[PDB]
Amino acid sequence: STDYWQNWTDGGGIVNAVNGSGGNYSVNWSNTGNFVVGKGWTTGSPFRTINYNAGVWAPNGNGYLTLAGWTRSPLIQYYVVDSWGTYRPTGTYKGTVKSDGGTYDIYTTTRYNAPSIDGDRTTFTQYWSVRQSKRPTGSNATITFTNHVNAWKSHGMNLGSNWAYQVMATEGYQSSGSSNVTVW
Ligand SMILES: O[C@@H]1[C@@H](O)[C@H](O[C@@H]2CO[C@@H](O[C@@H]3CO[C@@H](O[C@@H]4CO[C@@H](O)[C@H](O)[C@H]4O)[C@H](O)[C@H]3O)[C@H](O)[C@H]2O)OC[C@H]1O
Ligand SMILES: O[C@@H]1[C@@H](O)[C@H](O[C@@H]2CO[C@@H](O)[C@H](O)[C@H]2O)OC[C@H]1O
Ligand SMILES: [Zn+2]
Repeated sequence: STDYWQNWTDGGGIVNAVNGSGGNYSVNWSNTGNFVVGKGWTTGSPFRTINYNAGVWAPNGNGYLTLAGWTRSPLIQYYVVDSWGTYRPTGTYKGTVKSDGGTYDIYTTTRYNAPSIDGDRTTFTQYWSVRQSKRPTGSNATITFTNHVNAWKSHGMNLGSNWAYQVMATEGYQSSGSSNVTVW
């Protein structure tokens, strides 16, 4: 089951995150900076199948409903974005991957002098799978993460050997909204 609660805010606006029972959490946010809230696992796995149900997905502005995680060796942040608000994240286009009923575009981005799990000022690459259209929410959904890892790997996108957290997240920037998600 899930063993990790992520609740990070850069301190802008309100992020009211509720660590609920089991794999359940909610977030109600207002006029935020950057934040990431979610439930999953202390130690991520390239093999894991993440199940979730987003009972509420109501961003007003930039929010992502996304698998979010990190590796070290090297330091990489990765995403599998299923839904969003006013902004679909993109970057350097690498290809596509089909998984769990949808097609995702694959992208890489680079962050400079940015907060990471290794410091408040670091340089790192982000790997993305971004669904081509918003995934319906409210039903039980799967993300077969092995499919994304294999697709990324085949496009020369190597994850680090040391796996950090891995969560089904609400991430926001400069936005308001409400979400309710259960992860298992
Ligand atoms: O205000 C309302 C919110 O409280 C509500 O919260 C949602 C409650 O429904 C959630 O979806 C549940 C999650 O659990 C699923 O069962 C799993 C089935 O697979 C098993 O292996 C696993 O052990 C079970 O836990 C269940 O089928 C599903 O209905 C949802 O995630 C919450 O966000 O949302 C609606 C608001 O109006
Ligand atoms: O690019 C942004 C990242 O810089 C941000 O990283 C967060 C840094 O603080 C850590 O405690 C968090 O766990 C980590 O997610 O993530 C959001 C992204 O937009
Ligand atoms: Zn490919």
